[PDB]
Amino acid sequence: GAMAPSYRVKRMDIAKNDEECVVNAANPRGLPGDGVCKAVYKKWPESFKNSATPVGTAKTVMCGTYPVIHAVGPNFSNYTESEGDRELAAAYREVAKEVTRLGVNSVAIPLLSTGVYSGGKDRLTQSLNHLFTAMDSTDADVVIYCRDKEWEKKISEAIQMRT
Ligand SMILES: [Cl-]
Ligand SMILES: [Cl-]
Ligand SMILES: [Cl-]
Repeated sequence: GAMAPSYRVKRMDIAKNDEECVVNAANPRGLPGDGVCKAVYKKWPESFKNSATPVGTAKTVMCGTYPVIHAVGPNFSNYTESEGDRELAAAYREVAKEVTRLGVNSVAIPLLSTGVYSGGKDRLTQSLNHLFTAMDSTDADVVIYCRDKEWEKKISEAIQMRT
């Protein structure tokens, strides 16, 4: 565990993280994909061997000794708000199980279902709150990665709010 488990937010490419493992915002088929998933494919392509896994689940594949946790959030274009919300919560619960099993002291994590899978909605609060529900009982340092300057400010405020 980390000595004083924390949350932090950084605005940069998650492929350049300084943590002990990475969460991929994966597709169910283990394809290179776009956005975070394509950056992850360019950096850790070996981790896409047998990475396909259903919506609402996470599957870890090692690139050398570096763990890539493939977490599949729902595409809100296809799911109802209700079912999508349930699957998005479940994907983060499976990330917390994997982070714990791996015994890492730190993890780099993107906000699942906030990009191409958002069904054109702002899901910062929805996705971040499910991230906190899952990760709060873990003792890894969590570093959230984002690309937008206004999202960085809002994620930083949400972290500081809880103190
Ligand atoms: Cl960058
Ligand atoms: Cl997405
Ligand atoms: Cl972002």
